[PDB]
Amino acid sequence: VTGAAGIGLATLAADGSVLDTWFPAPELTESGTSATSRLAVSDVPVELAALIGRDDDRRTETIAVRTVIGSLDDVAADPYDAYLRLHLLSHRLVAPHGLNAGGLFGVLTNVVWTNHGPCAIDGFEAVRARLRRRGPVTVYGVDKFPRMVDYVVPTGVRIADADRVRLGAHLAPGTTVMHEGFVNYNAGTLGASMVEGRISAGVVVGDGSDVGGGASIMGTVISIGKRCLLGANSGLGISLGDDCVVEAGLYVTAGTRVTMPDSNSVKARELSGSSNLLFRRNSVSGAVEVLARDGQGIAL
Amino acid sequence: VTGAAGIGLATLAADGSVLDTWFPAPELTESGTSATSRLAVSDVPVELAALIGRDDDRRTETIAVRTVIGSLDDVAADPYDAYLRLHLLSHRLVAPHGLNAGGLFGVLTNVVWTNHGPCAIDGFEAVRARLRRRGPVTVYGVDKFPRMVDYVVPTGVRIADADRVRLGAHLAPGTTVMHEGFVNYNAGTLGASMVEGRISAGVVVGDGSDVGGGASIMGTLSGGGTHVISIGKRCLLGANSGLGISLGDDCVVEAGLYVTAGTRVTMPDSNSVKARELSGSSNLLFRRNSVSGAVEVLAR
Amino acid sequence: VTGAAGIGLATLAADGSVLDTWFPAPELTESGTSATSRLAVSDVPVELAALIGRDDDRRTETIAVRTVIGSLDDVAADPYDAYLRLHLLSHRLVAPHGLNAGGLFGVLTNVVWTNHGPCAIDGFEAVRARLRRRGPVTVYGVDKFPRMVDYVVPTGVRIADADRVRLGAHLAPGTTVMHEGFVNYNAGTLGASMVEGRISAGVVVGDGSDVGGGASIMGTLSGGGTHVISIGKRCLLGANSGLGISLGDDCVVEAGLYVTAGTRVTMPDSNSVKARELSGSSNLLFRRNSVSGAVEVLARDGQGIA
Ligand SMILES: [Mg+2]
Ligand SMILES: [Mg+2]
Ligand SMILES: [Mg+2]
Ligand SMILES: [Mg+2]
Ligand code: NA
Ligand code: NA
Repeated sequence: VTGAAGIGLATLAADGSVLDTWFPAPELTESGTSATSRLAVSDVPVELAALIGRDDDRRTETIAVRTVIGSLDDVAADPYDAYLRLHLLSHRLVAPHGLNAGGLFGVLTNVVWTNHGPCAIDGFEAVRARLRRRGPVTVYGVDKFPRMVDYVVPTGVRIADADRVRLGAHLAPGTTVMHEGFVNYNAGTLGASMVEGRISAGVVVGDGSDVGGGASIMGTVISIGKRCLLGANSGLGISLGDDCVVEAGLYVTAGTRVTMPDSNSVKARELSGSSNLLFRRNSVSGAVEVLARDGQGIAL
Repeated sequence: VTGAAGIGLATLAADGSVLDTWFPAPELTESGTSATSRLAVSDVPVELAALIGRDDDRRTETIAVRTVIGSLDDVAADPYDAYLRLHLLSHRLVAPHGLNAGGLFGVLTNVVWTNHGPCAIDGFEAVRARLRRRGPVTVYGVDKFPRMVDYVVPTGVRIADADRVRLGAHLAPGTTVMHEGFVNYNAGTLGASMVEGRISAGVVVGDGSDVGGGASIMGTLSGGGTHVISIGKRCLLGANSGLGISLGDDCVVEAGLYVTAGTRVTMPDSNSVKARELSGSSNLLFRRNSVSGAVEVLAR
Repeated sequence: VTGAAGIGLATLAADGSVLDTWFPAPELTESGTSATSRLAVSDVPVELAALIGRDDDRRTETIAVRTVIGSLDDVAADPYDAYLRLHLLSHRLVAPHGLNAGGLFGVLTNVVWTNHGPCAIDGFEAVRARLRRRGPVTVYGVDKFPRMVDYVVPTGVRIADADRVRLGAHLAPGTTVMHEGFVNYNAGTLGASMVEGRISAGVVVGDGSDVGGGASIMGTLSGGGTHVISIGKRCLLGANSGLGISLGDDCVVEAGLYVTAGTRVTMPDSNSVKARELSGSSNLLFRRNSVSGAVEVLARDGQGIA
């Protein structure tokens, strides 16, 4: 049983709700006891001490806390713990599915993410009018999950449009997310990958696999092995092992009947996790087909 | 016989062109006489008084006005009128097609939307170099329509990436627009919907209907153009699917399938018909036979 | 035998590496000798003189340079040369392929683009904490290519979501990029186009051609990927379609259809050919028969194919 801990800079709403927490240096620890406590003065790091304060226009406060998770298998029991979990994944300290990422939607506050920092939904229109005295008020989004890069930039990674990567995404070194790529929380790449399509929550893509432009990986839990290629505008509703290809523009769902080299057919889920597969739609017959790659024959 | 009115904060370009207008509290009124006037000092609300001024770098001014629309049936006469219209839609005071939204392209100014506020295209490169003395100059878009959330955040809504929702989008409570979702002006949801695909101008989606990742509603080459389409209640569009006809309630389009008005679909009886002949019907499942390649429709 | 030159405002990282360079007024010149120099005080334009400095929080410096390319056929020599090239394209002084755009990835620095300006990856987490004393730190992206519009807004153009157009995109007058549109460097439009899908590096779209929402031009598995494709004039790609061969003029690809170079297509004579064999032809309509599921190509003008 592994725990985790982190000193964080939390922003709270006027009613005390946790809007976010930024943890500069999260870490894994021995299993222990779940709790968030307000840091005493002498325990606030100097770089965070200058950041603590109250924003009278937003009606928020920023405070320095320490959050401990006694066990990463427990569900998050509050926003601080949820944020810590998401930082652990994004710092690559834990791989997707290495901690319990359940219930986070239920636990996290819906936030107005602005060029002035996090704001509550409550009284936002009045807050917008106050903040406008400072200059333009830009809302980047309204949601429970903020932009990963606004908490951590992981190394060895490119992200062409960082609006498309949620905090809690795990991007292994050599990974590039292009504009059309999207990576959800508790999801991402284990190695080097070109990501130009959508990686759903819980989806993991193995080393050297690429997701083509506008490809869709369904939540379902689905994963892709190593060296797979999803063609642009393709779709995947089953897991793939290694060395699989889904053709450009083909949506393969779990219930899609696929014809095999022996002319027999099976639902695609019967092939889930298999290697060396190439999925295509025949351009003469319209039929979804599966071919064996590299003289490897097909395993159900 | 329904009009509208609003006190707004307008930004004018160096030549007088209306770049935008922010109306904190638009309202429906009895039918009246269309006009925009400058507020006298004593009529500018207090929260707005502090936001009036002139920006010498941008060569703009910000002014307090009152815009009255005599009849929501009339076409927008000027950009203030047009802005007031789009705010009514996004405030949900009016539903899509609840007011005349024609002709906005011709009325609206093309604007450079920046982290320093709206700017004219004319002389923009000189303006950029002046603003750079304040800090980085970031252009969010160049277009006639700005980002909804920069005017109003409607309640009961999530928007993962607020670049994707034009001012004028109507998003009923319970609606979530995900990253791949997009909602144009005079379009949106009437109830609780998960939007992860594209809602074109004029398109309305009924309560309970979900739009899968990357779905296209009424996109290019979906059909002969004339009438806008709409989705009813409890519909489901699969990821990367497409729709060029109206659906009633309880319809499904399978993932990956584009049903255009001119797509020939085969019915349970073996008889085929063009999809437009089914436009607006309920309880329909559209799918592509993974075996014969044919587009079929089934009852659900 | 054409060169180019420009006065630029360059931002350097703490270790001296070039993060970016903004050239307000690039220009084409006779062929010459490539070099970037630091401008002398008297040669700094008044507008840029105000913008030179050192940021202690980011540990960067902004300096005024002059960059010259001796020949546009030469590969970029360094990042200043690289940014000059991308400016010439986005200023429409050079159309795509009008200059050597090879090798940029290798020459360009990977940059954290923030609401406080370009930053190095190195020491970024300490930079963030420092910058947060000024207010929120927003990272727009971590990439070797920044956003076009943050260098030049070309006239006659609309761009609904400017995160989706890389510096180096060429967008001719009358072009609109919608939210789902995307334009890469050394790529874009030659005339008036509605762009609601994705234009890859090196892809050129002819006057009056429209790219439907979600359309994929030259995307992953669209073709053996050795040569770039282009679209001629008055072509139309349906929403959610894909294209992996070049089209001539007056071609249409139906909504939702992916035409790859290796797709077999049935012609009107009932013969069939790989789509690559039609590459560059005019007056074609590609569709998948909704009854038979076969990919088919028709002539669009009453006048055949073969
Ligand atoms: Mg590796
Ligand atoms: Mg997209
Ligand atoms: Mg953005
Ligand atoms: Mg011709
Ligand atoms: Na964006
Ligand atoms: Na033209």
